[PDB]
Amino acid sequence: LEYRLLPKPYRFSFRMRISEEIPSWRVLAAIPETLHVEMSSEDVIREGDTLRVKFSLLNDTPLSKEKQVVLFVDGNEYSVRRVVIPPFKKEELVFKVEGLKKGEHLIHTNLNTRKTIYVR
Amino acid sequence: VFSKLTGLLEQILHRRKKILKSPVVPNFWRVPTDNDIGNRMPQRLAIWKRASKERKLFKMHWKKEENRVSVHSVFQLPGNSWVYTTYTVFGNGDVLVDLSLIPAEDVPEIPRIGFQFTVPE
Amino acid sequence: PYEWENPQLVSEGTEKSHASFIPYLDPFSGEWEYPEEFISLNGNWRFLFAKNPFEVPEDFFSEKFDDSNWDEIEVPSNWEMKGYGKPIYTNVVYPFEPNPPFVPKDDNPTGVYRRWIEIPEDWFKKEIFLHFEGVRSFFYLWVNGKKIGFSKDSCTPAEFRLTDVLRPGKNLITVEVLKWSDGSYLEDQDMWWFAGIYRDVYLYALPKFHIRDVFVRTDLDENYRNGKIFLDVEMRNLGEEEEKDLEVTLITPDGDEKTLVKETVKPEDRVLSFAFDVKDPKKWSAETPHLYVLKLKLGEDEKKVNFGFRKIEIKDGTLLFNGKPLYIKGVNRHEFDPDRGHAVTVERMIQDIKLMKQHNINTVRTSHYPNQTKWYDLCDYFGLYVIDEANIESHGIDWDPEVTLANRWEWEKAHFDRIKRMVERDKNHPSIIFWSLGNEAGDGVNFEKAALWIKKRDNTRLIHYEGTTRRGESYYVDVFSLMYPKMDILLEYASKKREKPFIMCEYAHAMGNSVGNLKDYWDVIEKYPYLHGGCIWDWVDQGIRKKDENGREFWAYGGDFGDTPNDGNFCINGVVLPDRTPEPELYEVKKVYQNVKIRQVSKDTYEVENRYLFTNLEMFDGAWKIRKDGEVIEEKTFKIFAEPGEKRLLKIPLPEMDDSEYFLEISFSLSEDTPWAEKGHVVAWEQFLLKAPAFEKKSISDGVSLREDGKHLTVEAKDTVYVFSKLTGLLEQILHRRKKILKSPVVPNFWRVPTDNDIGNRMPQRLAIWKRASKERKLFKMHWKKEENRVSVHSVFQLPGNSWVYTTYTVFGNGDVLVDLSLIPAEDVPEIPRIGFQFTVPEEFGTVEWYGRGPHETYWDRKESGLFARYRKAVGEMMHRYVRPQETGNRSDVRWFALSDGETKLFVSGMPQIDFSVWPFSMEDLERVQHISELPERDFVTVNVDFRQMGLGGDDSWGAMPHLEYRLLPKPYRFSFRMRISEEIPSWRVLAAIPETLHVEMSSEDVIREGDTLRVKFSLLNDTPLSKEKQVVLFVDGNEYSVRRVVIPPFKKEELVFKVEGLKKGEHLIHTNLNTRKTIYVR
Amino acid sequence: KDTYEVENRYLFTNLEMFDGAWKIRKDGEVIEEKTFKIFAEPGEKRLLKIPLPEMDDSEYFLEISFSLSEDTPWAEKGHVVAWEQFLLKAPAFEKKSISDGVSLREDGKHLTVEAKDTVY
Amino acid sequence: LEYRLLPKPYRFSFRMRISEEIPSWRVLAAIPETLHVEMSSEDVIREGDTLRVKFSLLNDTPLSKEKQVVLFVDGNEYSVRRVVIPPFKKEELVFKVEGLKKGEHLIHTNLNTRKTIYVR
Ligand SMILES: [Mg+2]
Repeated sequence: LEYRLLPKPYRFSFRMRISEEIPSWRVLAAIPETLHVEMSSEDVIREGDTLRVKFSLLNDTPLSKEKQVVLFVDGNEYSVRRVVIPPFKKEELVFKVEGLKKGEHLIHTNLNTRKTIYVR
Repeated sequence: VFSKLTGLLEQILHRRKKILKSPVVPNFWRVPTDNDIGNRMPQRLAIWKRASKERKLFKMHWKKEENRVSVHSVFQLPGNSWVYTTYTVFGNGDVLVDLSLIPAEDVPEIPRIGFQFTVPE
Repeated sequence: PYEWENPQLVSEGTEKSHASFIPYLDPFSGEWEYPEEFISLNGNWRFLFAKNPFEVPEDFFSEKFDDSNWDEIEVPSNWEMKGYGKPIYTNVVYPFEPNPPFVPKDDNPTGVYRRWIEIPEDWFKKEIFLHFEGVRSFFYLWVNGKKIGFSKDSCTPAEFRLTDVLRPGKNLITVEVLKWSDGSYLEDQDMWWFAGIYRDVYLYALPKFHIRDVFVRTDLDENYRNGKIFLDVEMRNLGEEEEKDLEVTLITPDGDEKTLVKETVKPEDRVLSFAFDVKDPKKWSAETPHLYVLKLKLGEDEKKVNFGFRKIEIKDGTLLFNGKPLYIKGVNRHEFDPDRGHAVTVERMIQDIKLMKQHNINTVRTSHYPNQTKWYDLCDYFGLYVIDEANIESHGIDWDPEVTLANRWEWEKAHFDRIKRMVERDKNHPSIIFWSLGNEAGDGVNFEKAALWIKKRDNTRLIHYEGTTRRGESYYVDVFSLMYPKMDILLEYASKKREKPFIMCEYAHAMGNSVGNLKDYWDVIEKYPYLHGGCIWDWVDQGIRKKDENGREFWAYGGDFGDTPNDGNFCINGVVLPDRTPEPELYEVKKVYQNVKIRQVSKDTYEVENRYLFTNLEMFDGAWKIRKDGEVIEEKTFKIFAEPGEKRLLKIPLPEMDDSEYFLEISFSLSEDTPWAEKGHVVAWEQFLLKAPAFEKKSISDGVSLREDGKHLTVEAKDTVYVFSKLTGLLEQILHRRKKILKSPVVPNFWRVPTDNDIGNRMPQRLAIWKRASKERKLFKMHWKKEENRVSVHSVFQLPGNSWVYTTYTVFGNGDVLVDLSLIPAEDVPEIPRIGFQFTVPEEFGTVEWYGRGPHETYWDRKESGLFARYRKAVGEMMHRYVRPQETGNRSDVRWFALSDGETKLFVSGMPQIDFSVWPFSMEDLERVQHISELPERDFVTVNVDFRQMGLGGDDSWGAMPHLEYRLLPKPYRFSFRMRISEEIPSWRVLAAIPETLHVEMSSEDVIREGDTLRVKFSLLNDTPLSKEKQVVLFVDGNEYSVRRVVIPPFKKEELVFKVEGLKKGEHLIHTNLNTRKTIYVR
Repeated sequence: KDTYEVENRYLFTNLEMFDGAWKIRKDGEVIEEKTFKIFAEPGEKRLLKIPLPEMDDSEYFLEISFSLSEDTPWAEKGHVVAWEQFLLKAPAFEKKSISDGVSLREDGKHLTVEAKDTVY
Repeated sequence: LEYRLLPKPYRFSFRMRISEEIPSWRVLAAIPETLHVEMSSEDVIREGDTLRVKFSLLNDTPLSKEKQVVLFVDGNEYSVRRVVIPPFKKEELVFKVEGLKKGEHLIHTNLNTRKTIYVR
């Protein structure tokens, strides 16, 4: 198993130069490296219901990104998704949160996105 | 030199001198070993051989910046898998070459991921 | 081996495929142009017709041969339509034994054509070519006795260089034409089998050195502002030594001229490729068909091509046209005319396009072969999007991977040649947005390879083949296409991220009276992502004009030419009749395809949405109308500025309104003439109710008399006598001033004459019991009850399937009669086709008026195109002649209708509405006859008054049902209406007053033990003369606990039991919505 | 990146009353300013197309603002009533191989580290 | 909640330079950026039992790393941990896998560590 390419998203890059000498393999051209991100949900819900947290990830940069989107609730790691965004492409995700009791609850990621959610 | 009609990098001239003898093409296949023949790999993974030779160009665009130009080519493949290819050329004559591959929900395992091309002997 | 049995051999001696140059269409004048050096070969040819190839006279191709005694035939034509042989219609099965590549040698209709022609002397310093536009299905060519070669594909041209074998003065052209060939196995379309030289022929000459082919493409920038032009020119030398001058001149839509290229070129075979820039060009669309012109001249060789700047792409699954989301509002069209067959004229082609645009259609699919070059030109010029489709269909050969001709090596080069000869011929037309690989011809390597070739050749257009996408996703197409998918499928598609847009290449099968639930498709397409439209099946019924024994014309279908085997009327799938006469169902298309949407914010305030892609609403003349009880009382013009996408508000001042019923209509029409329609043509409209009416009820003080005898009850009121039968419990006769009004009794009626959709889903078998129950019935009981001002006559009737039906007639002093019907179906009966009465009046009654939807026939699932208004027609024009007679004529949502014999009026109002239809023949007549001609003469008119009739359906016509929400499921149903026989038309808003309350008793155990169950009994008596329909709600402690639906017929008690569960210790309030209350204790 | 949707949320004011301006900032300093007007009735949404320059490895940021065309009883011509900013392009980060050395001297109470003309 | 520092691990770095001129904020000194990893488990187990996958992560680099360690089973995302490794420090993790049936199974991570596991 541990030597087989199972059918999931995959990315891959390399640099090529055609020149009279051999350039330093450690040096590369600088490029931007950040994704644009938006989070969005129902700011509220009824005890028992389900919270739907939507995430848009835009990749304006010239390379394939491979990211692990982690959702935290009240500081504790609740869920994670693996994404592969190709260049000049947006990707949308939905997470489903279950079991929130009455009172306010902190929804945040590992992509600098945060939001207080009320439970009537 | 890129082709609008095949969305492939076709030719590289270096001081008016041809470096390619055939385009740079995504390549998913490998020549079956004795082990591969024994476990019917050529039958089971046939769709990846076809996807190494044929591909539809869905879309193709470019974007210039002061110091670089990006050439994107979106390609659907036998078995209905998508493959994205992005070339960035920089002022200093470097080219970055990226490939994403998004397989279709019902395709079997992949022999190989990578590019293939031919140069003079 | 014979050349006409060998699939690997596709032709011989034919020139390579190239773009169309002849005939040219001049966009500025709209006239057809030809080359100077040009000889037509249209007209009379000596013709010989044989049963097979081996019954042809020997040496028939030789000059010396004597043909003086031969028949003369006109070219172009299909020889079935001239007399020779018979036409054959088959759907899927081949008309010969299927064993590819073999065809019969005993039965294979053959046609030889001879013709002498005069070539001028000055032609031979030039190269001479003989051009067939289309032949079916195979032919050989001889010139001056010598064999030149042969060709196989029925719907792409054939071209032969002759310069060597053709002499000055008189030359002989001899053509043998076989009906069936190996080539036939890929031409198994659902259509007629014909044969013969059925498109033009002609000679032309070109210089030794000449332009062989031209490929012009266009790109647009990211803003869709500036353009580029990409020009391929291919030159061909045939013995020219001297250098020649090449000039390429652009001509704008305005008329301005620019030289792009002027250079000298040494004579050689080469392909020259140019790229030009063009600032702010005028972009081609179906709304705005702006054409440019390329003028090319090499020495004395001159050619012209029409192109338009326009870009088709997919962004994130979405289908864009010049940067805007595109919706394919499309139809499938067979090149077919009733008198000529496939040999269709330019005049008829112009008639078709204008009719399409006039009915808001924007796309045509050439089902299922390339058309005459002139079709695509006219789509360029008038403005229609085109799906061009190669001449490949092998339905009759199984699609199993081993069997299918798509996966056989020996059929490879055939598949390839048919696709390549379409692309190369049409590549320059801006109207063509999608290439289609074929139709119902399986899936395999043979289509895969040909597809990939297209995309490397032409990157500017999207590929489409349903054959592959029906088995799931397919890499080598750009568009996901299914035939007649159900809604669920569309909604499933839309539910997940998709890279490819969804298009229905065939949907809403229009066979007979059909095209149901159209709006319901488009409500889903416009709402959900990745759905971009489709093409209706189809445009024109393939009926052949024929004459019967008496000599009265009828439209002929399968098995009307002793042709066996045949698939009958399965070729009659149109929205127009063969002569282009619209079928009512076209008026629903127009309404659902319209490009303006109007929404009611408030009674006065309306929101207009502009759904065109490239047109401002400022181009259209706005009008609104108000109608009082159906007549106009106010009209006012207006203009509204709205860009593509925008919503704008429209304020309408309303008048003070009396107790009448008011309806607002808002329309848009053409400000000035266009090439396709006149000033005042309507392109969109929408209606809205402003105020419902106030209904009067009048206490009647006048009396009614009653006389019983053995076999008849007789009820006199004013000057109208009603006669009931004690023995058949039916209203038999109405005398009005001693004048008979009925020609047959008033009978309950549950049936309708089966449509093509109904036959397809076995309705006649499944629902047989309702047909029997329309003819037979037992009278169980029958009583009457007089009152001072009225008499009621009740008749209880059991029916086949064991269903009960109650009928109550109340006659009032003022000569009104109320007519009620309850129907209680039996626990194990299937769905009901129709609920309503039927009766016959004399034919004298020849003119009908009505306030409802009109003017044309509407049904439960096809009535959005019905405008509410008053209408007047003769009885003869209250039906529609369907090629196979069927259910027809229904009017929906009618307030009132009146029949008139001049003096006497038979008036019928609803309570508050009915559906009706009038015929000049019996239901039995209409079910019997299969052709329009056979519809008999009758001295009476059948009248149908109906609560409702089940939807038409037509999602397909081989199993699909009407949608659940247009089907009468077996539950209790009631229905009433008022009838009056008087010299004038009375006010439909006024009715006789009657009591309207039920008697009710509730009863239970005043107490019970915790855990037990409370049983609450309800008796409901109906003493009144009408059917009641009530919702009995049980409340406990103020909260809604349960509800029952009841239908009480007149003079009947109904008993109900409710079961209450879970009552805890203590007292509990039980009450209804019928003023019944009771405290219940729980020990 | 080049296309922006403006929404007018004034009850009784057309956006034609205001002077539009857009500015592009390279690593904080500006490099391109343009003025524009936009017709939009209360409620309306209108598109705004901004041609972008070719951009080097720097960090680019757009700013779109509306101001007063002429003086008002409560403020002077040019006063800014509304603005919004957007990231156009992230920057490319350089990493440089350092070849030069660093000395170190330990004593009882101190570690001393020398590099160029700075002691830590 | 979405503007509070809740008690979990956190890292944070910056560059400083004392010089006569202001240097380019985009240019930094290059450093190694990889972790050393080892994965280990019972090469097998009985149906019903619990597999215990151990992961060591050594940080020999001069900056604190923040990593999302993801465990895959048969190519599907099973579990994820968030770690913060300070410089010159090894961290140990244990994952518990439950509900492996009879037959061979592929355990792998997003750190280039794989292993076939058997289930008697
Ligand atoms: Mg029809």
